[PDB]
Amino acid sequence: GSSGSSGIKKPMSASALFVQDHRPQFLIENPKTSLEDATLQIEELWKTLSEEEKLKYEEKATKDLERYNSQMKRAIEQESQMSLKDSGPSSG
Repeated sequence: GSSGSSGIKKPMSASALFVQDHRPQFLIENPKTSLEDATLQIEELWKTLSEEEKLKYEEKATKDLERYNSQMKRAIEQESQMSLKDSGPSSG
């Protein structure tokens, strides 16, 4: 949801796909371009995109979100998420 924790491997977001989708394509055609350089450019190229353009991919991430939602049912307990709770005073 808002943020997970170590363990449950979170799914790839549309932000990653778009990259991994042009990551290799950028190399094959442009090998001289170093691994990073190739991405560094693909990243800034995704931030300049429009809303709709992104939506098209945003659906590719949500449609697969059904996975993370399943890895939560079990993580609903103190198995993946941890918190601290104090104990108040007592009474008569």
